[PDB]
Amino acid sequence: SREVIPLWEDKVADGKAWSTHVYSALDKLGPNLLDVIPADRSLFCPKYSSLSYAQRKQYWAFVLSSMVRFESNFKTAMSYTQDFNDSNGNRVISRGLLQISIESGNAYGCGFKSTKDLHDPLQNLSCGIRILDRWVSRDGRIAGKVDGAWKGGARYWSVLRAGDKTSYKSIVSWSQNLSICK
Repeated sequence: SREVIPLWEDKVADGKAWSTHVYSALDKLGPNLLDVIPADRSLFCPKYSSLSYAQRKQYWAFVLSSMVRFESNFKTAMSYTQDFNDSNGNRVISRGLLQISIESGNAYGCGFKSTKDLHDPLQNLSCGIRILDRWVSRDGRIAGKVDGAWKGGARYWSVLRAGDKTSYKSIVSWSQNLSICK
């Protein structure tokens, strides 16, 4: 049985299927994410190095759900226009559960064929996994600004950037107080 259940199982009717998908997608798209022992585990998850593969998948599904909470409050339809342009000269639009944009997402190999695909929560979560798989494994840590540079998931998501704000403080607190982490 699972020891940790993601927050979207409490909030959305389809949350259990989101979890099922995320566990599968972590296997396939997050093999590097699941192999990292992050340098900021003492902050996010003190017992991380003791976690089994299955427990790491439960951990990451939970953390993803906390990011979704603060990026979109679990609203897959969310569409927020940013100030900057993309390669066509149109303003970037952040979409879906993790507020990813199509040009940036596709650079990670997410293969969104249409803007509508980012509003598919499963595709959106898979892309989030690809982004974490890239940066957490490259940088060897979950977040933080180290020697002038944002690292891990904080390269992409504001909610993972340390500051005196509700999103970051909640994500860190909820993570470090998971029974498997503490």
